[PDB]
Amino acid sequence: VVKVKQASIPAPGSILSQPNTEQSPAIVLPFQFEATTFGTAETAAQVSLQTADPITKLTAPYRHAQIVECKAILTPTDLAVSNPLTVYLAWVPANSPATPTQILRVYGGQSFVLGGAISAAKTIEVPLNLDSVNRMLKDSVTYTDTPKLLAYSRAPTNPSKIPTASIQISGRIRLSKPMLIAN
Amino acid sequence: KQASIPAPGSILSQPNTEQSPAIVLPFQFEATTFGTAETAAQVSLQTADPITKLTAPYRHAQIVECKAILTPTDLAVSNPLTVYLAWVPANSPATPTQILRVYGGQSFVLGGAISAAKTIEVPLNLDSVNRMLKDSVTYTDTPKLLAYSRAPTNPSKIPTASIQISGRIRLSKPMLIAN
Amino acid sequence: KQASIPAPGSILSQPNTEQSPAIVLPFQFEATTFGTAETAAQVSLQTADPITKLTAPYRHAQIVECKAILTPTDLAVSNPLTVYLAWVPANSPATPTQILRVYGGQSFVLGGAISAAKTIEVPLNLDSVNRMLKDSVTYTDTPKLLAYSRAPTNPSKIPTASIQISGRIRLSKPMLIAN
Amino acid sequence: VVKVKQASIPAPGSILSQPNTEQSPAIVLPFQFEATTFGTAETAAQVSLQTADPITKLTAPYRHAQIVECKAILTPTDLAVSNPLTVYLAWVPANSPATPTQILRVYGGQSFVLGGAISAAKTIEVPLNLDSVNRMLKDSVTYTDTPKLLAYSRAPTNPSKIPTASIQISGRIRLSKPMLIAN
Amino acid sequence: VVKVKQASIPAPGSILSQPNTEQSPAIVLPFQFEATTFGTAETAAQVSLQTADPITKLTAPYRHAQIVECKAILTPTDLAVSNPLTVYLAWVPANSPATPTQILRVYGGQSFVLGGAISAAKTIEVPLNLDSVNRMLKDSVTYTDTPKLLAYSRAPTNPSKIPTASIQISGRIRLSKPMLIAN
Amino acid sequence: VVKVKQASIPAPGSILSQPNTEQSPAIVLPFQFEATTFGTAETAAQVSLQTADPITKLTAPYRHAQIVECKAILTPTDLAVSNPLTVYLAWVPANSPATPTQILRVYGGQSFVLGGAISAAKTIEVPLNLDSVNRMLKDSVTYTDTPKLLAYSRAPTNPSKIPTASIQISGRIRLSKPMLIAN
Amino acid sequence: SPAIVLPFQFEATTFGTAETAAQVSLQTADPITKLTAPYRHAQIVECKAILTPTDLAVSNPLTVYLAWVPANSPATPTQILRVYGGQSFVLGGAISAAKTIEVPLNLDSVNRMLKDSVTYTDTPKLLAYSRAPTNPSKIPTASIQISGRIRLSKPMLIAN
Amino acid sequence: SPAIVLPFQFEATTFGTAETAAQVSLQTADPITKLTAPYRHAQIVECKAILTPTDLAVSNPLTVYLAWVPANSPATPTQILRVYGGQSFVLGGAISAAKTIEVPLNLDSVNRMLKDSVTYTDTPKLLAYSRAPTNPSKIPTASIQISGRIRLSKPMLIAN
Repeated sequence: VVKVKQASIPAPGSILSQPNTEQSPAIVLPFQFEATTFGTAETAAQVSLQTADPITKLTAPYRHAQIVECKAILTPTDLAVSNPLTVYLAWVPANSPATPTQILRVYGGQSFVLGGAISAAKTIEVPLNLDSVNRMLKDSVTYTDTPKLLAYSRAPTNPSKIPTASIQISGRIRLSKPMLIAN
Repeated sequence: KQASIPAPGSILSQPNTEQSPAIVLPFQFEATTFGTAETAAQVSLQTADPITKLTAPYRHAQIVECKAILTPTDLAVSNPLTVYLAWVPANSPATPTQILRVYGGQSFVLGGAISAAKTIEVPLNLDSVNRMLKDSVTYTDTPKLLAYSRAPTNPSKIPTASIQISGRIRLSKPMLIAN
Repeated sequence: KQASIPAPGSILSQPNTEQSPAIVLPFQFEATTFGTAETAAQVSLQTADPITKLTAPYRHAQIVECKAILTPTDLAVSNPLTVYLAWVPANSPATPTQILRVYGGQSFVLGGAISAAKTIEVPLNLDSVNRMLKDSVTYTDTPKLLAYSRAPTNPSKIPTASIQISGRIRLSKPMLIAN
Repeated sequence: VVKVKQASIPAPGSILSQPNTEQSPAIVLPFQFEATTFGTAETAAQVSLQTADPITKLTAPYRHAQIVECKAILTPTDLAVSNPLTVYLAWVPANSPATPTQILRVYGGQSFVLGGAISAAKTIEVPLNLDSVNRMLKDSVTYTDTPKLLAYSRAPTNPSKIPTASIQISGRIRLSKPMLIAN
Repeated sequence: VVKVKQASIPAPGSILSQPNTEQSPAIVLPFQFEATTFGTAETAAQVSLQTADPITKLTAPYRHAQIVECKAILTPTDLAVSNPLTVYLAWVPANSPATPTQILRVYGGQSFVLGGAISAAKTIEVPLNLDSVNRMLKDSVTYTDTPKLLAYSRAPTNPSKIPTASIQISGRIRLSKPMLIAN
Repeated sequence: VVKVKQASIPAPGSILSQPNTEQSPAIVLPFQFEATTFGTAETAAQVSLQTADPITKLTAPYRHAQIVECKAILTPTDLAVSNPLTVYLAWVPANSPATPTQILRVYGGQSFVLGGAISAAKTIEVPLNLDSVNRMLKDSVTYTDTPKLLAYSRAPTNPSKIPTASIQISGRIRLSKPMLIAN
Repeated sequence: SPAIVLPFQFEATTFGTAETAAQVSLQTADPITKLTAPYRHAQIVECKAILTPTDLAVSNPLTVYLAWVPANSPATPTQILRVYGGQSFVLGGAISAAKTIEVPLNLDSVNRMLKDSVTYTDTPKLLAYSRAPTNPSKIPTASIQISGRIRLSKPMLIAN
Repeated sequence: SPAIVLPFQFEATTFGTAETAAQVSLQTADPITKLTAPYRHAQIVECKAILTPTDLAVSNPLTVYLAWVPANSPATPTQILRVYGGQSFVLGGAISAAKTIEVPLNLDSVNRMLKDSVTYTDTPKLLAYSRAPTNPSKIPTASIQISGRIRLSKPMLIAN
C-alpha cells in the first residue's frame, strides 16, 4: 500500500532540439505491464523501457515519444508468507556496468523482504526519478540514457511452480508526431 | 484506492421542459465468492439483477456513489489467498486474468500475514466512466468491475471472502406502467 | 363533483434534520365491477394491493391528486343501472347501502337515457381527509371510497361499468432493505 | 367534433446532442394515416410511430426527423348507432409492459362509447402529449422512448363485415438532414 | 479501542407533535446492557431497543422517552485468538425484511474478524446513526421506526462452552413526563 | 347535475331575542337524509324539518339550533326512463293550508318530469330560500314558521315494487347551547 | 373550527353482586363513543368517577378501591392502591350522606384526545375491586358511575 | 443537572391482626429505595400517610395513632400522641366515607434529602400503635399506606 523513493543524483540526459513550440499535438496514454516473476528459481533480469515488448506495441505507431511518470511496483503473492525472499530494485540508465548481482554496490539499490509471519506484506512502489536519466524513449535519434530497471535475486530454497511476487511497473507516456507503419 | 485517468463518458442532454424530481435510492449486493475455486468474475452494473429491480420502474437512471468492498472471513486467518481487482469500462477486452496488466491494476492479499484480517475499500472514480446507467438509449461507458484469484491450493467448502458492492442512484422520469 | 366540508386530518411532524427528496409516482387501477350483481364495494387506499406495491419500498408516503372515475360500457346503452358513490374517511360506519344517507351523497344513472353514455369524474377534496397514507405510524383519516348498485334486474355476463381510481403520491424516506 | 386531453406526467426523453444551431434547414410536412378498424372482430393493436409503414415512407428519405404535433382521432361510422362498442386509447412510450387489454390499469387510458340511440356520436380527438415521451423519430442513434398508441377492445356481439370505427391519427413531422437512399 | 461509522441515509422518522416548549423537565440516564454471545453455536438475533428487557426496566416508569446517543460495541474474548469468527452488524428500523442472514445485502452491514494470530483484537464501536430512524422509544403513540440491531453469524467449527465475544451496547436516554405504575 | 331556484317572498320569521353576543360557542354539522320514495304507489307527504326523525337525532342533544343552508334534491332512478312520472316540490312554512294535492295553486310549486327517452334525467336541486321562513329549529320557545317540504304526486300506472325516485334533502345546522339528555 | 362542550355520565360498573374487579377504558366505553362518533376529533376536559352506596349496603357492607391510570401501566386491578392516586372507603354506617364520595381524574397524569386522527394510548382507564364475599345479593351494592364534559370538533360524515 | 418528580405509594404496615405498633423510616423503606437507587441524590417533596378501614372493622373496631418525627427523637411508639403533631381516630360506625383520614407530613419539622452523598438523620419516620385485643382476625383491620412525590438527580451507574 506504499511508496519509497530511490535516492538519485541530478544527471538529466541531453535531448533532441525542438520545432516552433510543439509542432504537433500529442496524447497522454497510460500503461502497466508485467516486469518479472520470482520464486520459481533464481531470477535476475534487466528491462529497458526501450525494448519493452509491450511498451513498443504502443510506441511503435509514432516517431516522437517521451515518458512523464513511471512507477516500479512490487506485488507480493498469497504464498511468500511462508517462503520469503529478497529483491534488489534499482533504477539506472541502460548505459552502465551495473548487473543484477551487484544491484547493491550501485547507489539507490535497496534490499527488501516480503513474506514471513513477521512483516505485513503490502505493495511497494519505487518511483523512477527521471531527473536521473533521459526521458525521451523513441526519438529521431536514439539515445543511450534510457531507463533500465535492475532488481535481481538469489535462487529460492523451496522453488514453487508458481510465482512468489510480481514486479508489475506502470506509468504514462506521450506519443506524438505520427508514424506510418503497416496498416 | 485505485489510480485512474480523466475518462468521462459523454451522454445525451435533456430538452428545456422540466424533469420529475428523483429519489436517491441506495443499494449493496453480493457480487462474487472466493475460496471455492478459480473465480474469474466480470460484473457490469448495467446488468446486475439487484440494481435492475431498482431501475425497471423508472426510465432515467444515474449512479452517484459506488464503492467496491472486499471482505475476508475467519478463514484466511489460516489459509489465505490473493485477489486482483479494478474498475473498468464494459468495453475493455480486459480479461480478469489480466486484472493487473492494465493501468490502475490493484493487487493485495489477506489472510495469515499480520493485519491481512481487514476490510478493503476501493471505489471507482466515476469520472473514469459513464455516470449514467439507464437512459433513453444504452451507453457502453457502463462501469463493469472485475477481479480474480488463483485456484486455491487447498479448497474449502465455504467462502474465504465476499466483495459486496454498494452505492446510490438518482432515478427520475418515472416509467408509465400497469398498476 | 362531490360536496364536502373542511375535515383535515392532523399528522405528525418532521424533526429539523433534512428529508430525502421524493418522486411523485402516479397510478390508476380497477376498483370494482358493475352489472354482474349486487355490488357493495368499500375500498380504502391504505390497503389496495395496487398502491402498496408502490409504498412498500419507502416509508414516507403521501397522496397528492386522487380522482374517482366512473365509466359505462357499450352495455348500459341498452340496459342501464344506477350507482351510488362518495368519498369518505375509513372511520365512518358508512355502509355503501347508505351511500347517500350521508352528506355529500352522489347519485346518477347512465345508460339508455340520452347522454348517459359518458365518463364521470368525481374526485375527493383531500382536505376532507388525511393527506398522508403511510407514515411512521398509521392514521385513520385514510380515504376510503365506496359505492353501490342494485341487483341488476337483468344480469349480464360481463361488466356494464368500471370505476378505475387514479392518482399521484410523494414517496420519501426510502426504506432500507435487502437487495 | 371535439378534443379531450389525456392526463400525462412530465418525463421528456433525453435526445441527441446538436451541431452549431440547426446545421441544416428542414421542412414541416403533415401526415394523416389509418390506425385501425373496429367491429369486424376483437381488435387490439399497438402502433409505434416508429415503424408506421406510412410514416417511414416519408421519414425514409432523411436522417434526422422529429414530430411537432400528433393527434389521435376517433371517427365513428354510419352503423354503430345500432351496434355500439368501446375503445381504450392511451398514449405511451413503446418502451413498456402496457398491453391493449390493461389499457386501463395504466394512467391516461380512457374508456368511451360511440353509437347507441343515446349519445350523439361525433369525432374524438385525443392529443398525444409529447412532454411525456421522446419526440425524435428517426435519428442517428435510435431511442426507445417512441410514442406508441395503445387502445384496444373487446370482440363484438354482432360482427359486421365492415368497420364500425376508424382511428385515423395525424400530425406534423420535421424531416431534415438528408439521406441518400435508392433513386 | 476504536470507532467505525456505519454508512447511513437521511430518513429521520416522523415523531409526535409537542406541548408549550417541553411541558415537563426530564432527566438523562445512561445505560449499557448485554446484547448477545458468540461462539457457543450459530448465533443470529435481532434486538429492538424497544423491547429490550433491560431498557424498559428503565423506560417502564415513564410515558415519554427518547434516546440521545446509542453505541454498538464488540468486546472480543480471551480465546478467539485461536477460534476466530465473524459478525455482521447492521443498524436498521425494526420495520424491515432484513434478516440476520442477509445482514450483508442491506446497506451499512459490515463484516469483521476478531482473533487469529494475525489481527490485534480490540473493541469495536459502531455508532447507531439516529438520523436514519425514529429516536423516540416509548411514546403516547407507538411507532415502528425503532432502532433494531441486526448482526448475525455462522456456527463455529470448535464450539466452546463459553463465549467468544460480547456485543454489549450502550447509550443515553431521556425519560420524561412521569408514569404511574405499581409502587 | 343542476340547481333551480324556487321563487319566494320576503317574510322572514320573528326569532327569539339574544344574550351578550353569542353567549356560547356552537358547531356546524351537516346532514343529508332520505325524504320520500316514488313510483311504488300514490305518494304525497309533507315533512317538517322540525320533526324529522333523523334531524332530531342530532338536534336532540342541544337546546339552541338553527339551519344555515338547506337543499332539496331529486335523485332519479335507473328505471323511470321507462315509467316516467311527476313531482310537485314546494317549500313552505309548516303553518299553512297547503296540501300535497294543491302543491300547484300555491306559489313556488313547480312541476317536473324525470324519465322518458326524451329528457336526459339528472339530479335536481331546489334550494329552500330561508328568507321565506323561520330558520331556528329547536329553540327555547317553539315557533310555527318551520320549513316544511311539500311535493306530492299522482299514483303510477305501472307500480314497480322498487322506487322510481329519491327526494334526499341535505343542508347544515348549527347546534349550540347544550342540552342534558339521558347518557 | 371550534368545538363545543358536552356533558355525560353513565353507570360505570357495579362493584356489588359477586367479586367485582375490572378495568374500564374511556376509549372503548360505549356511552362515550356513541356520543363522539359524529365528530372526527375530541379532547376530554373535566372528568370524575363517583361512588354510590345502595339502600342496602348497611346490611352486608363492602369496600371498593379506585384509581386512575393511563392506557398502559401494568396496573393490576388488585395491586390497585399500591399505585399513587389510589383510595379506598367502606360503606353503610360510615359517612353515607355528606356529599357522596367523588374521585377526580387528574389530567396532567394521562392524556386527553379521547379520539383523534391517531390512536393514542395515554387515554384514561379506571380501576376498582371489592371481593363481594359474605352474602351476595342479586341486587347491587354500589354504583361507581362516571361523569364529565368533553370538547369535540372537525365535523364527521355519519349515519344521517 | 435537573431532577424529575416521581410519585409512589406503598402499604406502610397493617395495624390490624395482633398488637401492631412500629416505626417506619423512609430511608430504609424498601419501596422507596427500590426507586431511588438509580440516582445518586434525592430530596423528598410532598408526603402523606393515609389511613384505611377494612370492610370488617365495624365488627371489632379499633383505634390507631399516627405521628411524624425525625430520625432520632426518643419518640416512644406508645408515648405517641404526647408528641406534638399526633392524632387519633376510631373506625367503623364513625366517619368511614367522607374522604378517608389522611395525615400530612410537615417538611419544616424534619429534613428531606432521603439519600445524598452523606447519611442525614433528620429523615422522616412514621409511628403508629393499636393493641388489637378483642377478637384478632387473620384479616387486616386497616391500611396506613404512604404516598408522595420525590425529586431526584445526578444519574448513578447501576445494574443495567
